[PDB]
Amino acid sequence: MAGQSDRKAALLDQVARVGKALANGRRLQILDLLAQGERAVEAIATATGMNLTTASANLQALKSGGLVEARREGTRQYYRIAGEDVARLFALVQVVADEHLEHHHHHH
Amino acid sequence: MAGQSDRKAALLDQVARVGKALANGRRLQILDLLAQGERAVEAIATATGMNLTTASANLQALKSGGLVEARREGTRQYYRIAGEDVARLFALVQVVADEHLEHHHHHH
Repeated sequence: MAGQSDRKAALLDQVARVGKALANGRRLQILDLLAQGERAVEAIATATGMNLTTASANLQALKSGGLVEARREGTRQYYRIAGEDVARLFALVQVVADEHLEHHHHHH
Repeated sequence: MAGQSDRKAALLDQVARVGKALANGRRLQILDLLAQGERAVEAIATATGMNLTTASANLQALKSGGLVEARREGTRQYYRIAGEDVARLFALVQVVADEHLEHHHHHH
C-alpha cells in the first residue's frame, strides 16, 4: 500500500508487446502453421509464400514479442510456439472470433 | 468440388483487429479497470486521469475491436467487457505476461 506499484505498466507493456506481434494478420499465418507442428524457416516461408529473408525478420519480431522460439536441429532453425501459453491464447482468439463472425442461428 | 479457397485470411484480419486493441497500453489499463464492473465514461476518465473526450476515443477503439461493449442506462454510458470470453482472454494474457515478468528463482 506504501505509495503505489506502477510495475503493472510493465505487465501491460508485455501484453501490448505480444499484441504488436500478433497485430498484422499475415504473421498469423506463421502461428497457424506452427500450431500444426514446428517447422524450419525454409519450410514456413515457402509454405506461406513469403521470402526466407523477410520471414526471419518477422519471426524475430514474433520471437521478441514472446510468441515463438527457435530450436537448432543440425543446421536448420526450427520455429515453435514459445509455450502452450501463447498457443492456447492464439487458439482462444481464433475460436472467440470464429463463433462471433459465424454467429449461427441455432434453431431446431 | 472444393479445391482451394483462402477464407481463413479474413479470420486473421479479425484477429489482427483485436490485437491492435490490445497493443495500446493506455487502453489496457482501462480493460483492467472495466473488468471490475461497468462504469460510465465520466467515472472511467476521472479514475484514469484522462479527458472524457479522449477516454471516449480510447473506449471506442476498444469497442471497435470487440473488447468492450456500450451499455447505456439513463443519461450515462457505461462501458464493460463485451463478454466473459473476452475477459478470460485479457485475464489469460495478463497471467501470461505476469508469468514472464521476472520468473524469479525457485530453489526450494
